[PDB]
Amino acid sequence: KTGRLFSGLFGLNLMFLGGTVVSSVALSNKAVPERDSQSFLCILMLLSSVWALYHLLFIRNQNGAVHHDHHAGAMWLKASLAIFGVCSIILSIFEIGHALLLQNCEILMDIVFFSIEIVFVSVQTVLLWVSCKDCVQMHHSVTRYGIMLTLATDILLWLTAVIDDSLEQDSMCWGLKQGYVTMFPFNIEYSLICATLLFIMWKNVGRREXXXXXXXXXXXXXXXXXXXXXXXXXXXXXXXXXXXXXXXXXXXXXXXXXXXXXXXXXXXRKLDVTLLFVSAVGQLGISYFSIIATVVTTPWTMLSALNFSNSLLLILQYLSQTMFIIESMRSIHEEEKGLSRRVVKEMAMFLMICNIMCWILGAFGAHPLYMNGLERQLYGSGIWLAILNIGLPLSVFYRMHSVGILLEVYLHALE
Amino acid sequence: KTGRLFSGLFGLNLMFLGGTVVSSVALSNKAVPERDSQSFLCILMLLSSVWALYHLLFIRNQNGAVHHDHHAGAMWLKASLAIFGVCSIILSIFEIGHALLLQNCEILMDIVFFSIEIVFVSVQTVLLWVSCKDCVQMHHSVTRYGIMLTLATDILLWLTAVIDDSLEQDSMCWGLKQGYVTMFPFNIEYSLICATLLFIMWKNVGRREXXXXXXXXXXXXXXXXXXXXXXXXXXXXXXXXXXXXXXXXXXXXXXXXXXXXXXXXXXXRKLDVTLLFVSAVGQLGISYFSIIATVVTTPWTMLSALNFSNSLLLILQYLSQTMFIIESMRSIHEEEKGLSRRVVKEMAMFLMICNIMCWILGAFGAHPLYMNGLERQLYGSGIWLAILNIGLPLSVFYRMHSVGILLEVYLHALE
Repeated sequence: KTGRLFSGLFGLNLMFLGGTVVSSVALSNKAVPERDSQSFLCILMLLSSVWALYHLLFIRNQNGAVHHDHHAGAMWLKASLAIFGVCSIILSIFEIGHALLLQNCEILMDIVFFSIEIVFVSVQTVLLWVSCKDCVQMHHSVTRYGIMLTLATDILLWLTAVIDDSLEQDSMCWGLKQGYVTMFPFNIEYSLICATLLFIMWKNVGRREXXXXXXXXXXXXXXXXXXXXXXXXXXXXXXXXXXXXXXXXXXXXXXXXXXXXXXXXXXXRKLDVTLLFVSAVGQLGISYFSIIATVVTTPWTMLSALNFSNSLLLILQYLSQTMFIIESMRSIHEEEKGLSRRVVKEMAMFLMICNIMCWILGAFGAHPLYMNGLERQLYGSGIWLAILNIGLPLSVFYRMHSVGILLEVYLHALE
Repeated sequence: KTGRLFSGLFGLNLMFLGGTVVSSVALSNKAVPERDSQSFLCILMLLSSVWALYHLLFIRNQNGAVHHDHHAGAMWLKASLAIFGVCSIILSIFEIGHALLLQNCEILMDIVFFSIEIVFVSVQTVLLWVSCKDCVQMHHSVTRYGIMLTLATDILLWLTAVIDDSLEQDSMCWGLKQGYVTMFPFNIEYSLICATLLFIMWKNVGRREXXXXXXXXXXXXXXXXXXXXXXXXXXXXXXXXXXXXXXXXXXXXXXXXXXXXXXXXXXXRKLDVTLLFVSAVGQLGISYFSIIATVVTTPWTMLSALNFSNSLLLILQYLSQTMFIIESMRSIHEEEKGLSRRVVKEMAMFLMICNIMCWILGAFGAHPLYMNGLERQLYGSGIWLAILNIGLPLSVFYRMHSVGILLEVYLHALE
C-alpha cells in the first residue's frame, strides 16, 4: 500500500505537468510553439514502450505472475482494444502519406512524431492483450511505477487529440484529405480502453492469490474503409435519412427497457457501476446542448423538430437502459445466499442486437454533427468541436461496456 | 438502495440540464439572454428552500431521526460553513447597494435575484448546522429526493460563479466597486462546503443504527472588512512583500514534513482521502500554469524568478504534507488490532499553526493574481480568470480539511 501511494503521487503529478504543457500551447498559440507539446509527448512515449518490453520479456516469463481466472476483464474489452487499435494505425498511415505528398512546409518533425505513435500503439496493444489478467508478485516497485508512466501517457494523448484546431476549407490532395478526416476519431477511443485496462491491473498488482483472434483485425480494415465509402459518396434528404436510422432503431428500445424494469418489481464488479455513470456526458451533455440549439433558432423548420425529437429520444433510452442494468445486476448478486425470467431473457436478447446496430452506426458511420451546422452557427465551431470529442467517444464506449453486462444477465437467465 | 438509485438518476439528470443552460449563455452570449440562467436558478432555489423548512419543522422533530454520535462530520466543517456563509451575505449586501445607487439601467431583475440568494443561503446554513449528523428513518423517498434537489442547486451556483465576465475598467461608485470585488470569492467556497456536507448526509440516510457559537459569525465581519482594508490601502515592492509572506511561511513547512515522513519509516473516513486528491488542482494546476508563464517571458526580471520560486515551492509543500497525512492515518487505523511519538507530536503542532497562517492569508488576504499581470499578458484574461475560480477555492478548502486531520493525529499522539 505504501508503494502504491509512492507510485500514485508520481502518477498524479506527471499528468498535471504533462497536461499543463499541451494546454498552454492551445491557450496562447504565440509564445510557446506547437513542437513542444509533441516533443514532450514523444519522449514520454519512448520510455513507456521500453518498460513494456521489459515487463514482457524479463518479468512476466519468470515465475511469480499469478493468473486471474475469474473475471479480470473480459473478451470484449480485449476485442474492442484490438479493433480500435488497428484503425488508429491506418489513420496515422493515411496521415503520414499526406505529410509526404504535400506542399513545401515543415519537414520531419511531424513525420518523426507520427511514426513513434505507430510504435507506441503497437507495443501497447500487444502488452494489454497479454498482461490483461496478471497479478504481479515479484517486482512491485518498478511495475507500479511502470504502469502509471503508461497511464499518464495515454491521458495526455487523450488531451492532445481533443484540443485540435481543424481549420477547414491539388487533384490528389483534396480527395485524400477532405472526405477522410471527417470521421469518428479512433485514437481517442483507443486511449480510453487502455485507460480502463491499466487501472484494473494497477489495482490488482500485489493481490494475494489463435484462429479465433485473427478474424478481428482482418475484417476491421474493411470496416474502416467502409467509413470512407460513406463520406466519399456525397443532402437535406440524405441527412434526413441519416437521422431516420438512429430514430427507427432506438424507438422500440425505449419501449423495451421500460417494461423490463417493471418485471424486476413484479418478481419481488465495483468498478463497473461508475463506468456507466461517467458515460452520462456522451448521452446527456451532447444532447441538451442541441435541444437548446434548436429551440432558440428563429425559423422552426420541419427538420428542426426532427433534430429536437432525436436528442430528446436519446435521453429516454439512457434512463431506461441504465436502471434495467443495475436492477438486473442486483438481482444476480443477491442470489448467492418462473415465467418472469422469460421476460428478462427475451428483453436482454433484443437489447444486444440494437446496441450493436447502434455501435456500428456510431463508430463506423457518418460524423453527423459536422453535417448538422445548426449549433455550429449558434456555438462557435472552434469550441463546439471540442464538445464532440469528449462525448462521442464516451458514448461509443458506453455501448461496448453495456453489451457485456447484457450478455452476463442473458447467460445467467438461461442457466 | 433502489430508492437511492431512483433518486440518484434524478439528481444526475438535473444538474446536467441545469449546467447546460448556464453554459450556453456563456458560449453564445447573443441568442440566449442573461436572464434565463438566473431565472432558472432562482426558481430552482425557491423549491429547495421550502423543502428545508419541511425537513426542519415537520420531519426532524418527529421521532425517528437517529443521531450519529461518532464522527458525522466534525466542528471545523460546521464552523467553516458558518464563517464563509455570512461573508457571502455581506458580499451580496454590498452588491445590492451598488445596484440601487446606479446609473439608469435594468431594474429589479438582479435585485429580485440577489435577494433570493440571501434567503437561500440563510435557510441552508441553518439546516446544515442542525441536520449535519442525522440519519433519517421515517420518510426515505422524499428526503433522498429533497437532498439531491439541494445538491444540484449548489453545483449550478458553483458553475454560475465561475463563468463570470468581469469586464473591468462617480465619487461613490468607484470606491464602492473597484477596490471591493477584487477579493477571494466566498459564495464559491460556501458552495463546496454545502456540497461535501449534503453528500455525507445523502449517503447516511437509511443507515441501520450556545455561547461557543456566537463568536464565529461576529468576528468574521471584522475579518471580512479587514479584506477591504488591504485593497483600499493601495506596488512593485509591496507585491514583492506580498510574495515574501507566502514564501517565508511555507519555507520551514517543506523542511518540516520531510523529516516527519521519515520518522514513520523509522518506527516500523473513506471519503476523506479522495477530498485530499481533488484538491490537487488548487496547488498543482494553478502553479504549473505560472511556471511556464515565467519561463517563456523574454526579459527574465529579478522578480520573475521570485514568481518562479514561489510556484515551485508550492508543489513541494503539497507532496510533503500529503504523504505525512496518509502515513499517519494508516498508523492510527492499524492500532486497533517511544520518543518517535514525540517527533510526530512536535511536527503536527507546527503544521497546524502555519496552515492557519496560510489560510487567513489565503482567504482574507489580497487576490494576488490580478496583481500579477504576467500570465494575464500571456494567457487571455477572460479565460485565465476562470482557472483562478477553480483552483483558489479548492486550495483554501484543502487547508481547512487538512487541519482537522492534523488535530486528530495530535490528539491521538498525546493520548
